[PDB]
Parts: sequence; structure tokens; C-alpha cells
Amino acid sequence: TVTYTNRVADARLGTFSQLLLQWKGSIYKLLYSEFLIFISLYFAISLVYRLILSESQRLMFEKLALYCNSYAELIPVSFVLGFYVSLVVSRWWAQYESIPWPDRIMNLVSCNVDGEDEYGRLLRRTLMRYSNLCSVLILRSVSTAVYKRFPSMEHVVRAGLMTPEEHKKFESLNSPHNKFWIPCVWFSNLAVKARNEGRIRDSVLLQGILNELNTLRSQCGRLYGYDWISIPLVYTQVVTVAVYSFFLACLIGRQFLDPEKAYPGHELDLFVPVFTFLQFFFYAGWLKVAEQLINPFGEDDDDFETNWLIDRNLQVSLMAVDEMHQDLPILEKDLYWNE
Amino acid sequence: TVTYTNRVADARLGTFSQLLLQWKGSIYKLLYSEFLIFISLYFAISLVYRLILSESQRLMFEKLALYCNSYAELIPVSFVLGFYVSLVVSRWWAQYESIPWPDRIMNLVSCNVDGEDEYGRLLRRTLMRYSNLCSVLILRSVSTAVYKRFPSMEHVVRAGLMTPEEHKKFESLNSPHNKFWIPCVWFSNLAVKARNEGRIRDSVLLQGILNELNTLRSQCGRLYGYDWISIPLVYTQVVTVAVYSFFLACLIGRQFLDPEKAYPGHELDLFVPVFTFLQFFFYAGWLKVAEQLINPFGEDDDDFETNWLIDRNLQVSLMAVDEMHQDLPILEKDLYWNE
Amino acid sequence: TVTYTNRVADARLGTFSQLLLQWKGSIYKLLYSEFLIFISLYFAISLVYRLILSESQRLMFEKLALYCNSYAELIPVSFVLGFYVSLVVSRWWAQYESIPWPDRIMNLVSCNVDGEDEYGRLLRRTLMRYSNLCSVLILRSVSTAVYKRFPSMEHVVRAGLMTPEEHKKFESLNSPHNKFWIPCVWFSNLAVKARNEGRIRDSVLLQGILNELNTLRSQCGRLYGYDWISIPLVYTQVVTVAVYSFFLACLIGRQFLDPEKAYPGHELDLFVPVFTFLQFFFYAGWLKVAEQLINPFGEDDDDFETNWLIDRNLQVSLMAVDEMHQDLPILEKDLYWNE
Amino acid sequence: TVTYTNRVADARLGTFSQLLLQWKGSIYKLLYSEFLIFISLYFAISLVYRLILSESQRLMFEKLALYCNSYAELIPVSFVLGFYVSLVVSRWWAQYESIPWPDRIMNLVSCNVDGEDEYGRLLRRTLMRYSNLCSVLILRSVSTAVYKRFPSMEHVVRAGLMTPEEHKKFESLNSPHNKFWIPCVWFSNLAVKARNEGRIRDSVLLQGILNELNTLRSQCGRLYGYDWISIPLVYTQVVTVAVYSFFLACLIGRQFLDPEKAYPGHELDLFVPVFTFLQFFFYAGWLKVAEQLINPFGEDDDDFETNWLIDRNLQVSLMAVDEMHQDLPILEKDLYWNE
Amino acid sequence: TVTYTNRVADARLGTFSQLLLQWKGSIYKLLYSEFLIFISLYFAISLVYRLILSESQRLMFEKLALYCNSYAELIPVSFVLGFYVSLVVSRWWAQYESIPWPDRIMNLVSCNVDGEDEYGRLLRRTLMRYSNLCSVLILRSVSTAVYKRFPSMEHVVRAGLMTPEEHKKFESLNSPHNKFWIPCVWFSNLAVKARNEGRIRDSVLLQGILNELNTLRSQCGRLYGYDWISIPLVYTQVVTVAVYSFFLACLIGRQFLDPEKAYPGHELDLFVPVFTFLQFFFYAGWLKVAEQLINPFGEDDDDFETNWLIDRNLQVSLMAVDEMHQDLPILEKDLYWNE
Ligand SMILES: [Ca+2]
Ligand SMILES: [Ca+2]
Ligand SMILES: [Ca+2]
Ligand SMILES: [Ca+2]
Ligand SMILES: [Ca+2]
Repeated sequence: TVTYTNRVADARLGTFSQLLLQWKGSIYKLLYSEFLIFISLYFAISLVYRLILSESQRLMFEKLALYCNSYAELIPVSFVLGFYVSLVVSRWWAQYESIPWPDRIMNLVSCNVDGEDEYGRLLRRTLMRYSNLCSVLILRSVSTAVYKRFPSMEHVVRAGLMTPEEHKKFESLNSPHNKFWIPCVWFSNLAVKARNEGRIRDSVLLQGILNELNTLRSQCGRLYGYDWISIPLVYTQVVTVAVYSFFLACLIGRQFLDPEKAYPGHELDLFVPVFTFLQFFFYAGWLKVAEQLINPFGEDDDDFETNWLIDRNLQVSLMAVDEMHQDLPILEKDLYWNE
Repeated sequence: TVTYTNRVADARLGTFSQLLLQWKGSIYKLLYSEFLIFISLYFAISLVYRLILSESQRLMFEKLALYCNSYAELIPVSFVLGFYVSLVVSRWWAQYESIPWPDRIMNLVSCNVDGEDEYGRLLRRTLMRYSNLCSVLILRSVSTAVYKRFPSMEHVVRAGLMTPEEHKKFESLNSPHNKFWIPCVWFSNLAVKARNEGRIRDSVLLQGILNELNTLRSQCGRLYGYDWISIPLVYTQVVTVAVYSFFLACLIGRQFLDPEKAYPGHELDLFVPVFTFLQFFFYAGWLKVAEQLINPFGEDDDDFETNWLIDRNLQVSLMAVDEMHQDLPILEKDLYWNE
Repeated sequence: TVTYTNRVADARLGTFSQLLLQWKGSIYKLLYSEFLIFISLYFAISLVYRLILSESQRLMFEKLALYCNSYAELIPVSFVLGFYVSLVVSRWWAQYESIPWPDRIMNLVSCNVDGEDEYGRLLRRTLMRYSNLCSVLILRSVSTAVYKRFPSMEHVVRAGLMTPEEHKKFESLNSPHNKFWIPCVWFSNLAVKARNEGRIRDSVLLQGILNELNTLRSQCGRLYGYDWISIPLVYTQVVTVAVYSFFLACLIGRQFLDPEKAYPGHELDLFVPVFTFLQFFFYAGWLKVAEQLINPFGEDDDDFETNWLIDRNLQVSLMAVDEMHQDLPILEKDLYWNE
Repeated sequence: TVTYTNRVADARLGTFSQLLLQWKGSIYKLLYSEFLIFISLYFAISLVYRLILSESQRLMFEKLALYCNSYAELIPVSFVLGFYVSLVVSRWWAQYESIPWPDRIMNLVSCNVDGEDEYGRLLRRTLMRYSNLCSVLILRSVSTAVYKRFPSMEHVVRAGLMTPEEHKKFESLNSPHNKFWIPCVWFSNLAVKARNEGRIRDSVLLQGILNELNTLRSQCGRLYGYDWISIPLVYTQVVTVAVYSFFLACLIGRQFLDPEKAYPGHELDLFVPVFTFLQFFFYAGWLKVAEQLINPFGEDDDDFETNWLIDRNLQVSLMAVDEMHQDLPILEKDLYWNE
Repeated sequence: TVTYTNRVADARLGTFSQLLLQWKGSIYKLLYSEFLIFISLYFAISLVYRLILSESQRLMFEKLALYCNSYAELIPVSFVLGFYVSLVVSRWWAQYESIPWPDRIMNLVSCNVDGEDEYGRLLRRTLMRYSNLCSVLILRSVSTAVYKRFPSMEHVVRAGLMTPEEHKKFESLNSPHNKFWIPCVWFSNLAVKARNEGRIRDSVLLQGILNELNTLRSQCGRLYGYDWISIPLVYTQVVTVAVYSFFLACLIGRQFLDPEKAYPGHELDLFVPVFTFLQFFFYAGWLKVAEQLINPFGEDDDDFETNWLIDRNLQVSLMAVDEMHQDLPILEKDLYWNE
């Protein structure tokens, strides 16, 4: 993602005007190629009109230019872009909040699974590693950056997320579907084993741990559902046909005709339409918003930083249930102590 | 569904322009017949205008064409399509998230119902099969693809979802309503029987299993509610009358009149209106979005893959509570082991 | 409600065009009287213009018709109808999901309240009957169809929902407010009595039953809140003044003036404006959507079927906690049994 | 509030047309003064134009009227009113659902706190009175009607909501912030005291009572948050500058000019513009919707009835935990008793 | 924030018109510099047109002014501002409700952690101080005002939120990420230690305390997610290019041309366009709404008062779990006591 939230905290004079001079993740980086194609086509048509055509051909081209200028209409294009980009942004933020965080399971496994010896330490680390693996196996299915980081399951083993005996048990389980649900079953079986051996005290603490497991499972299921069910293809083809029809009308209708014939609206020849190019930046950039956000797990400048998030979740989890189990600072009186 | 999420991960040059060359689930496959009817009517009217009519008849037709061209208005049609398609897409995604998944019940039944002998194995398998049956009995009511897969209850028996004694008990229960709530009562009675025989340890684990049962029941109730309560019929008839009135105005008002009489706006005869046909693709495709998504359990190219989802849920459930009960990999130290 | 969800499963050629030939719940049944009033007023003004008026009076009427045709403006009317109908449809679907279903309480009372003798049977039936009564007492307050079914509390007694001793206890309780909260207190007291006599085993099962009771109470409170707090009256009067002002402009501005005087836009006399009548069907039907859905508990063709839903809930509840208490089919091996 | 939900149940002929003849809470009562100011300014300008000005002054005024009529533009005003009123109505209904209801705590305190003697009776009444006080102390902060009912804390004591020893303990607690959180701490301490004395049986029932306490605390926190964080002032000033700029353009541009000079669009002198006044009612009433609903706890005709709701909550709570503790009707067989 | 909710309770005559005379947080304070730049550029171009240019240059400037006036189009600018400001306001209110409040943890820690001696007092104070620290460490990451209050962790120590031994333990924990999750692990370990020493009675009360801890952790995670994932930069650059293109068209197209040449629409020379400046206030202020609300934790007049909220939360928490532990008013009969 491109974070600029510290830049737009106050509403000063140059609040949003300073954001037009940025390159990374901007509208220019997304519209360079389309703008150069549009410039090339426009000045090609204009120079063919000025230099090649004969006089009757010029008259027919002027009539065609008036015909095409009658259909350059902005309002329904603005409608369909507004509703489509609203749908895309709603699904974008809805996909962000489905990314699973291990912290709620971390707080309970760090405290409730007892044992300051080796075995309870190993038990807590294995539980949080099973929680992180259940998230990595769905992020490598919904994202291309995580999939380029983990192309095979052996790359998941190399990273330390899965011991080779867990990989042998993982491949021995025979299922033709996506296997992101395997560690979230291993977690619950290990938690019940830990209770039956005497590490978890009562049933209530075990059921709290299992409820947070099911919450993380529902998060992974939401990510799977957003990846598997896209925005419909016809509703994307409608907005592209609309925007490209508007720009095809503006390629011909927005020419500068001959002023000696005095057409209404064509009394001046400027050789370069500034406002047509600004309308191009407006409409084509407001389509590129929806092009960028339709899959936020890719590799754009403003797609989600998911590899960083995997690294954070693994380090924080194994830090909090190993180095922070019953390791508290000394209970002292605070500054607001009355008596 | 038609998945193209891997294709639109990055915002390259040909991001959405490559989606216009696709056929399966596209706008062309949904607009072929309407477009051919529109082409036939338009060129019929145009050739009758050019070849059959006399001169005074030609003058009356030109006056009628100016009258009909005065009413080809795009802005309220774009309004009503925008709001209606927003409603349809909101209900579409709301119906996806109501499809029940057995995984939250699966995690708890795989671990908490004890017994490595035959009886506890049979008990866990019967519990997850009662959870899957409560979902299949509502998917064969809300969907046409699941109903063509399971036309009678005997087809549900053949698939292994229901033993014949369960079918005899199912038909002995006399109720004139939809019976999708029967296995979700059998589940809770079998869970309480399993607790009273000594398989489930405490009351807390039993109540956690029953809470996940009630969550799956609420999912099935949401699917029943979305199928039974449609979008109102008058609010669909409004958008169809609007779009067909616009196209009836464009059949006559968008003719190419005789240029020798020099009507304002009709100075050139091109024999084929490109921009009228592009406006047809835009408006008729933005109506076909709402036609396709108004019942996402049918048999379109972008309706929900529900038979696959039933097969997945059954295989994953019976795999996780039978082959994975207290079958864990060997507890080893991970790569991040400090001491 | 008018269900057509099986008709619009696929996006065929005649998907929505077949819905224009339906009568029950359609736009025609809602716009018959307004359309006949509009036709009568329009042709009255037109025939007075053609037959009664003198020539200077004709000239003044033509000037008035041009003045009124200058104000027939469609875009803000389409704005205010779009936002108002969006609010109405949002509240409509929000009121559907607040209707209470007894099934979550049914699953727990069918299993956890023990006793295969007469007393436990009577206890379970009394609990589910107290759950259904707490829903009927709010549906007869928010709906007119349920109120015509149950005009007095004696009609609730006749239907079997309330024994006469419960009616005596119900009328002995002195409160000047709506008494839909009485059976939801009787439920919790009977559940605690059932626990203290030895029927409910532990505290956890009792608290699960009471939590589902409070969920059904929150559902009834939502229905009470949606009925008591309407859409504001000024926001309905705005959209009616807007639509009726547009149609008052179209009564006079859309006349066919005399072609011999050659007004711009009035060069042809057709005697019947097709597109004005189609704009009438569009705008008046898109107002009738909001007229129909503003109270979905009435007696329209697409209001909620609430009497059927009460009958279903009562039959399913008393069936599941009496005939299905510890009455399970024989535990057999399924078809996917491995060993 | 103005309830008309029983009036608009069916979609008859006079469904919404009968709502235009109502006065209480209507558009007329909110637009009387603005409409009279607009009428006075308009006819003042018109009579100064007709009677006072000389001929060259008349020519300059006609040029100014054409200039101002060129800027009376309706579409962006309709945009900004639509989005702003959508925000106001969304926050309005969101503030209704945050009003706390004591019924979920009432069901649990009526049943779980044991004791048919004096002490348990006093304990249950004190618990529900602490629940109601925690709601009254935030309704007298967010509302002006509740604040006029309870101007000081002594008026809260007079009403019986707070005994004078509770007022002494309430004022002894020294905090410079709003003290609506004090009775919601007293509730939890009294509940734990009641458990430790033997009135509440187990820990599970105590934790259920405390969870419903925290739910009511979150409701009060939502009301505090909606009152403290208003809609931004600049986003209200934008819509008022837009609507008043449109009406300032219509004061001068919508004059009836001299017909003898034959301006295009001013060929008739009617002395009173009907459609300009109807556009005034439309736009000014669609602003008065947002003016009325921006604080729904005031004293408009369609603000929330909060004093009634406080009276209801207090009477229902003290009725249900005192007169209805273990006072059940006699368990009889219902009408659907099979055997 | 700027609170005016007490001012707009009723819908009087001067309800919103009195808000146009306010300065703090208004549209004037946000548009002063842009308005002066626009005034300077406009009157510079106008005086260069009136005094410097020759006659043929005047003719070319009039042609250029007609060309630029043909592109001053308001409707798509109003579209894109409406949808963008709707997104900004939705995220604004969504970020308000993610601010964590300690009151739900406060109610349970004040009652369930036993001990009226020194040790239980210190235990309850340390628990609520760990809850407040977990909120301060994320507010100093998402806000600039809290970060200017707490620039280093030593400033957090000075304020009494963290004792120096807790700071030594906090810096000994080695993690390269944001450490706002450390006190929410210390809380759960101290709660389990308090249960194992005999202060918390059962497992159910401990699990309720831990569930409210996880709820506050999810609140802090939501604030972190809204700060880290901004609105996309291209979707802000689109709306700024649109608004600045409209104002660049209005700088030249809205000039007052020479009336002696009698251009259509330029028949009068007023020297100052009132309606162009009002359209500037409308569009530029409706952009400044989105400029102000895009980061509501900054230092605008209508950003969130977060330092006050931190002070309130700390004082209320340490007041309620120290001075209010088992300190109840005397149980007296209320005014509604029957017998
Ligand atoms: Ca992307
Ligand atoms: Ca379909
Ligand atoms: Ca109705
Ligand atoms: Ca108000
Ligand atoms: Ca700000």
C-alpha cells in the first residue's frame, strides 16, 4: 500500500494539491500507456485532416466530426463509473478486514496452557504455529505475492511454518480440495489433548480457546469466499464499453475544424484540446481506480502488504507464547496511588 | 461462477481490455438475441423509409423521426438502472455469505466427542452427516441445480447423505412445511445422548457444539428467507419499461434522414449508427447484469457452484471427524526454537 | 409476497420481458386509477383546446403550453425518487430479518429439558408455547393481517396459543403499555423452575436457553421499533410534490399544438403522446414501489405472509419438542464407512 | 414521532396523496416562514420592475434577469441534497437503535436472583433500578426533552430513580466527566455481592447477568458517541450555500419580463410562477428533512418520544422483577395435546 | 470536534442559516487561501482583457472565452465529489467507533477480582492500567495529537501510564514491529495469576474478563487497520483533477466580454460574477469536507478529541476499580415500594 495518512492529517492550503506531484501509486503511472495511445491516435487523425485530405473530403470529415461530437455524452458514463467503483471499493475494504490476525488466540494460549517446563513450552509453540499455518495456506491461495513467496509446500516447510513430520501427515491426508482447514483441526485436537493431560485447567478455558479458533477459521473462510466469487464479468464489460465508446466519440468529435467555414462551436483553431485531455485523465483514472482495487492481493503499488503481515504474525505469536508466558514485570504502585 | 481474479491482479495496460475478448459469461452471450432483434427492426424501418415510401410519406416520417428523437433521454434510465443494479448486487453478495459451511461444527465434533472405538467413530460421523443434511435440504429448495441433482428424497438417500432408517423416520414425521429443520434437531438430541453416555466430558463442550449448530441453523434460515422474499415485481417492471421505452425511441428517432432537406443534426447519411448500437450494448448489458444476478442459484455462467460445494463439505466433514480424531503429527521443536 | 425467483433463475431472452405480462402484484394493478385520471385530464384539455377555444384564446393557450413545457424537468425527480426508494427498500429488508423464528430455542428445549414422562413433556410444550406467544403479541401490533386474524386476546386464546389461566394471569398483570414482554418473562421463570426441580442438568444449559430467549426478545424489540418509528412525513411529502409537479407540467406542456403556426418541436400532430404516457408509467410506478414497501405488514400482493409464518412456527415448535424428544433413528454405518 | 404506518399499509389510490393534507410534522409547518419570505422578496422585485423603473432601467433589469436565469441550475443541488440527506437519515436510524432497553437484563434478574423474602425482593428491585438509572443519565445528556424533564439530579431523585443515599454516594464520587457509568458499576458490585451471599446459584448465571450489563453499557456509549460527534459543520454549510444560491438565482431570473420585446422564453406574462414555487417547496422541503433529522432527540414533531420510553422502561422493569418473580400460571395441557 | 448538536435540535426558521455565521471549523476558514488565489487570478485576467490587449487580440480572447465556457460542466464533478465524499464520511464514522473504551473491562475487574487488602487493590489497578496502556500505544501511532503529547516512551512513563520496571520489561522484549500488543498479553497473564492465587473465584469469571480483553484488542486492531490502509491515492487525484479542471475552465470562460459585439449570453457587463463565486464556494467546500475528514486524528477543528479521551479513560478506570470496589450505597426501599 501507499500510505499518505500522515500527509493529509490537517486541511492546509496544499493538502491535496501536493498529492498531484507524487509518482508511486499515482494516476500517471496507471495512465501513461493509454494516454500515449490516445495522443497518437488524436494527432494522427488531426494531421490527416490538415495535410492529406482534399476539399470535398474535408467537407465530409467536418460533417462526420459534427456527427461524432453530438454523441460525446458524459452523464451516463459518470453514473456507471460511480456505481461500479463504489462496489469495488466496498469489496476492497471488506477483503481487508477478513485477513486473520493471531492475537486473540495468542492472548489465551499464552496464559491458559500451563507448564513452565519444556513440554508446555513446546505445546504452546505448536498451537500458535498451527494457528499461523491455517492463515498462510489461504493467503497463498488468494494472493499472488504470497504464492510467489511460497510456490510449493516445501517452501512453506523451509520457512519454519511446518516441520517435515507435519508435512508427511499433511500429504498423507487425501483430499482433492484446498487443504487450508487441516491445521485448524490439528489445533483443536492438540488443545483437547493438552486439557486431558492436565495443562488446561477447566472446560471453560478450553472452550474459549476453541471459540477463538473458530473465529480465525471464519476469517479464512471469508478470504476464500471473496477470492472465489469475483465481481461479475458482464458488469465490468459494461463500464469498459461505456468509457471506450466515450473516448471513441472524442477522438473524432473533438477535432478542430476549419474556422473559415464558421461552424457553431469551431470558431478557433488551437491545435491541442486541453479540456478533452483533462476529461481523459478524469474518466480513465476513475476507471483505473476500479482496475487497481478489483484484486487487492496482487502486486500493485496499493495492494495489501501481505508478506510483511505473515512475518509479523509469526514473530509476534512465537514471541508472546514463549518469552512472555508468566513473565510479568514487578507489581509496583503507580503514580496515582492514593494511600 | 466465472473466476478472473488471477487475471486482474495488477493494473497493466490490457487489464480490462482483455476481458472484452472473452465469451463465457460475457455481455455478448447475454445480448446476442436482443441485439439481433434490434438490428432487424432498425434496418427494416430504415429500408422501408428508403425504398417503399412516397414523398409526402417521407415528409411525415421525417417529422415523426424528429418527434421520437426529442424523447430519447438517457439520464433517468441511467438513474433507475444504477439504483436497481445496486440493490441486486447487494442482495447477491448477501446471499453468498448465507451458504452454510460445516467447518466450525467440524472442529468441535472432531475433538470433543471422545471414543477411539467403533461407537464414538460412528457417533462423530452421524453428527457431521446430520449437519450436512440440514444444509442440503435447504440448497435443494433455494437452487435449481441442486434440485436437478436431487429431484426426490430417494436421490438424497442414494448419495449417502441419509440412511434408509433415517428416511423412514424422516417421512414418519408429519409436517406440511419444508422439513430442512429435522436434522438440526436430530443433531442436538444425538449430542445430548452422547454427553449422557459419557462421550462428551462437561456441559460447556456440549453447549459449544449446540451453539455452532444454532449458527448453522441461522445460516439455513437466511438462505430460506432470501429465496422466499424476492425483489418486488413492480420495481423490476419499472426498469424494464424504462429501458424498452428508450430503445423504442431510438428505433425511430435515430434514423438517418434525407440530407437534401437539411435537418439540423441530419446533415450526413452513414447508413449505420455506431453510437446508437454502442448505447444499446451499454444499457442492455447493464440491465442483463441485474437479470443474471437476481437469482444466483440458477444455471448461468456466473451463478454459484453449489453442487461442488456440497461435495466439498461432505468429503471434508467425514474426513476430519473420522481420519483426524486424535491423529496428530509428532510434537517436534520448530526452526525458531531458542534453547 | 409474489415469488418469481424460480422464473428468473437463468438470463434467457424472455427473462424480464415475461414479467411485463403478469397482473398480480404488477405495476398495472397499482397504476390503473392514476393512469385513468391522467388520461381523462389530458384528453379533456386537448379536446377543449381543439373544439371550444377561439383563435386568440388558442394563441394564449399555445404560449401557456410553451411555458409549461419549459419546466417539465426529469433529472431532480429521478434523484429524489432514487434516494427515497433506496431508503424504503433498505428498511423493507431490514424489517423482514427482524421477524422471530423459534427454531434456535426449539433445538435447545427439545434436547436439554429432560423427562420422558408427562411432566417433562408438558414442561417442554409450555416453554415453546411461551416462546411463540411472545412473537404473536408483537405481530398483532405491527401488522394489519395478524390483527384482523386476532382482533382480541380471546381470539388468541381460541387458537390454542394461550390457555385461559394464562389469560387470567395475563390480564391480572396491570400495565398501560404493550404487553408483548410478558411470555418472555414467563419463559425464563419456567426454565429456572425446571432447572431447580432437576430437569435441566447444569447451569450452562440453562444459560444457553436463556440467551436464545433474549435473542428472540431482541428480534421482537426490533419489529416494535420499525413499526413505531416511521420514515419521516416531510420526506414522503417532498417526493409526492415533486412527482405531481412533474405530471402537472406534462398535462399542459405536452399538448400537440397547431402545426400551421410552426412552433419549434410541434411540427406534427399525433393526437396521442406515446412517450409522455411511458414516462408516466416509469415515474408513477417508481413511486408506487415506495408506496407498496413502506409498510410490508399490510395486505398488498407483495407484503409479508405473516399468518402462514405464525402457523408454521407453532406447528414446527410443538412438533419438535414433543414428538422428537429423544426419538432418534437407529445409528447405522453410512455409505462412506471405510472399515 | 408522527406515526402514519397504519395509514400506508396498502397501496391504494389515495395512499400518499392523503398525506399531503396533513399538518402535524408536515412540510408546510416547516416551510411557512421561508415561503412567506420568498413570496415577499419575489413580488417586491416584480412590482419594482413593473411600476418604479424607467425604460432604460427596465432594459438593464431584463438583461440582468437573463443573466441570472442562465445560472438557475438544478442538478448539482439535487446531488448534494441527495448525498447529505442520505447521511442524515442513516445516522438518524443508527441513533434510534442505540437507545437502551432493560428487557434483556430484566429476563435474567427476574429469574436468577433467588429469594421470595424481603431481602431478595429488594435486591432485584435495586438491580433493575441501577440498570434504568444508567440509561436516564445518558438520555438527559443527549436529549433536550429529557433534560427539561430532569434539569438537576434532584429531579432524578424526586422521580424515584435514585434514593437520597445513592445521591450522597453519587456526589461523593469525584470525577470531572459525565457520570453515566456510575450505576453500571454499582450493578456489577451488587450482583457479585448477591452471588457471594447465596442468592445467585453458580458463576455462569452471574456472568450472564454481567454480560447483559455490558451490552447495555455499550448501548449508552453509542448514544454518547453519536451526540458528541456531529455531522461536520462544513458539510452542512455546503448544502445551505448551494440551496440559497439556487433560490437567489430564482429570485431574479424567474421574473416575467415585458412580452412586447419578445425575449425567447418570456412570451407570456402570468404574474405568478407556479413551477418556481413548486421547485421551492421541493428543494426547501428536501433541505428541511435534513434540518429536522440532524438531532432526533429535540422537540420536533418527528423527534423520538424519549420521556414516554423512560416511563415505560421503569414501569416494566419494576413490574417484571417484583410482581413476576416465580409467579407462574398453572401448567395445563394445551389444545394441541395429543395423548 | 465542533459540537453544534444542541443548536440544531429543533427545526426553527434560523436553524441552518445561523450556522453560516460561524467561523471555527467552517467553510470560510478552509477556503480563505484558495478563494483569494481564485479572486486574484480572475481579476488579473479580466483587467488584462480590459486594459492591455489590442482589438484583434480582444477578438481572439473572446473566441477563447467562448471555447472555455463550452467546457465548464458541473454534473460529472458533482458525481465524483458525491461518491468520494460518501466514502470519506463512511470511513470517518467507522474510525470513530473503533476507539477503545475501558468500561466493559472496568465493570468486570471492579467486581470479580476479590481482595479488600493492599494486594488485591494493587492487582485491580495494575489490570486496568494494562488495559489503558494497550490503547495509548495505538493512539500514539494513529494520531498526530497523541504523538505530540507522547513523543517518546519516556513521556508515557512520565504520565503514570507505565512504571519504569514495566518500561524495562517493555524494552527487553525484542520485536521490530509496533508493540501495542504487549500490555494486552500482560493483562491475560496477570488475570490467570490472580485466579491461581485465589482472587478470581471460578473459571467462568476469568474467561469473561479475557473475552473483554480480546474485544479491546480487536478495537485496537481496527484502529491500526484504518490508519495503515488509506483511501487509494489515484481516487483522490481523480477528484482533485476534476475540480481543478472545472475551475480552470471557469477562470477564462466566465469572463464578461464586450457587449458591443453582442455575444449570446454576454449582453451585460457586471464586472464581478456572483454565481461563479458561489459555485466556487460550493464545489471547493464540498472538496474540503473530504480533505478534512480523510484523517480524523489530526489537528483540525473537527478532528477527534483524543487527548481528552485518554485522560477520561485513565481517570474513570482507576476511579472505578479502586474507590468503588465493594463500596455500595445502603440498600433502601425505593419510592415505588408496594408493601
Ligand atoms: Ca490490484
Ligand atoms: Ca442467475
Ligand atoms: Ca404495503
Ligand atoms: Ca430534530
Ligand atoms: Ca483531518
